[PDB]
Amino acid sequence: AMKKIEMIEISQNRQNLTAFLHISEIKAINAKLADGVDVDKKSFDEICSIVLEQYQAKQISNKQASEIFETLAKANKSFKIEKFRCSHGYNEIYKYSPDHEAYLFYCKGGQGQLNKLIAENGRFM
Repeated sequence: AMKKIEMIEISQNRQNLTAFLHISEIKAINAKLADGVDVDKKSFDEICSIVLEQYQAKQISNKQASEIFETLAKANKSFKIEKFRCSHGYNEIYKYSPDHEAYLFYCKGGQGQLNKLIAENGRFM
């Protein structure tokens, strides 16, 4: 019983992996999918797309989609790098620097400034 917001977050915060699903997991997901769908030689983004579309139209159950997304979250542990981070106790916003592989102080502000920066520059690298 995972919410669709959590399914979408799993689909959005992880890198698009290929050949990341052991055949065990691909047949287990195929058993939990509609229309003969076969997840194999399919990317992480493609599988998440398939499952979310199959879930919006009530083709698969919430428990099934949630189990599939749990298997996907277990398989794909390659998270995207967030472009910004915010420390709410210090009211500071940091920006990831590829040239330092670290988060550097960027500006002052809280969640509102963070969301404005995300809308203007993107959430991920």
